[PDB]
Amino acid sequence: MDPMIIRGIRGARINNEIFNLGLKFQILNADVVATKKHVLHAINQAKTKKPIAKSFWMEILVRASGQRQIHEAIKIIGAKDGNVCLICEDEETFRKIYELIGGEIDDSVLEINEDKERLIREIFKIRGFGNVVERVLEKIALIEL
RNA sequence: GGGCCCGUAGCUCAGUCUGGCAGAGCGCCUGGCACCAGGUGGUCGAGGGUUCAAAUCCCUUCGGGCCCGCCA
Repeated sequence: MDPMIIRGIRGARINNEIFNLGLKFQILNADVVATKKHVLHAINQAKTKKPIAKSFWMEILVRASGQRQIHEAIKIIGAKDGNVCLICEDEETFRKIYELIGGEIDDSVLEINEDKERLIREIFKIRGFGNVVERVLEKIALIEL
């Protein structure tokens, strides 16, 4: 319907309130997202693949974690008081939550550096050589296995 | 993370509950006139345990498939 809007924001203090407002959005840990392609592929899996979660936006989070467990996904790639990736379909929705966490918007916060690569490879159990994001998508694609 | 089913002849699978000679159909070989008769079939996924006796029960494990919970 609406085009997905994805923008990372640097230095955000997360308030658990935002999850009790019934707003169509998803917020991730920017420091563990391979790139904008990571989130896009997760949304693709959420849109198409067989549901694991009772919500589409929750389905994004679990697909981003590369595994079925819902609570593990919240820990693996859930937003943690800092660099985050806000995901919306309504501009007003994005504006609302940003007012509740703050932080200068910086899409580079979703770009990957060597320290982020070590973190992602350790987190996503990426044991081996090969382009990090390529095998991040590969791990997400086979959640249905 | 939790729960369930399959694995047995070359193939499809019964048999497992309730331990008691390893079975059917299918094909395969032979002979006879597609059909008839004779013949042919086993690392029971693996290991270990229990037992006089295990495909069968217990533990463990490999391979294939299915379901579920977690919903900041």
